[PDB]
Amino acid sequence: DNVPTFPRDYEGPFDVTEGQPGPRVWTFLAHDRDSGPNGQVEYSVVDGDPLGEFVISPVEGVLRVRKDVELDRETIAFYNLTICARDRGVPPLSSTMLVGIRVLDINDNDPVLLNLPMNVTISENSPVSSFVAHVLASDADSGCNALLTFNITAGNRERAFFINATTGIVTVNRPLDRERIPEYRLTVSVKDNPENPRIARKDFDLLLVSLADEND
Ligand SMILES: [Ca+2]
Ligand SMILES: [Ca+2]
Ligand SMILES: [Ca+2]
Ligand SMILES: [Ca+2]
Ligand SMILES: [Ca+2]
Ligand SMILES: [Ca+2]
Ligand SMILES: [K+]
Repeated sequence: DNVPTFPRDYEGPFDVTEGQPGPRVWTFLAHDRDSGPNGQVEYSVVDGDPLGEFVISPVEGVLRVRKDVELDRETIAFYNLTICARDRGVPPLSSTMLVGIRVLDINDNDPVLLNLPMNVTISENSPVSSFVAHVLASDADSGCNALLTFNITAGNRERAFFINATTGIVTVNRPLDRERIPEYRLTVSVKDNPENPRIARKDFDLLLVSLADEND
């Protein structure tokens, strides 16, 4: 009896995308040129799959995510599957290899504003470029799917404020007068920036800017 041997001890990474129902990954074969039962190789996933999401077809050697099962990067981002090939000799001989599965991200999580709504109070005489607020956000995705962009979508009368798209820092953009406009109800919007902007997700909320009185 000869042991069934795999070409490589590790093969990877194999890209599988989250949200994708039961996809094939790849075929994995052990070499074993014995006769009869000493060369009947059976395959199985023996470690690394704690939620039961994967299976290898016992004769063909095709690893897949199970039928009707979708992977999720936010619960598990990577898998190290131990594959076993065992013959039907006595004793049964066996070998194992490792398969790395990288779970590729989709944009399946909205950004969230962390510190809005907020009410800020500034001098009516605050000069252009003065600090108003620092808007903050998080996103559970990775890569471009969690890269966040800010902008003011409503209530920014006579272009009176500016927000840096990258940082989320709101500053004064024009001169202000309390006797013209005492209060600004700004709608600040944070969005992610996926490859395809048709699936971009957002969060909106109020930044209220109230001007304190001064001389004239
Ligand atoms: Ca064998
Ligand atoms: Ca997910
Ligand atoms: Ca996202
Ligand atoms: Ca995701
Ligand atoms: Ca004034
Ligand atoms: Ca005044
Ligand atoms: K929200």
